[PDB]
Amino acid sequence: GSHMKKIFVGGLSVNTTVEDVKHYFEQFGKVDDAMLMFDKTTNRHRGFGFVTFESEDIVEKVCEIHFHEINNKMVECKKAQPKEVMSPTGSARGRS
RNA sequence: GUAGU
Repeated sequence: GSHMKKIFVGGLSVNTTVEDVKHYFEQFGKVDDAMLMFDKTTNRHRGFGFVTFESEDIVEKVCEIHFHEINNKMVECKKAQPKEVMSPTGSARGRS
């Protein structure tokens, strides 16, 4: 459909872990899992990742806040787009 | 080191 039962999280500090994110988002409702975009060329993440949920009612609750705060830095939370947007027509953070 | 593994 139009969205996954998962959020995008962008602007993450280099100090912030996948477990920091997974334990943080649990304040709104139950978290299924989390992942950050790791690069083996440096062993750091690409400054963004994803968080999967128990319910899309939490995905909405979290996305309505839009700007969150982790390790004394701010992060942007958005609905995870359905991977078709990884095409060169949408990979520049685009929408249909 | 803000649009995927």
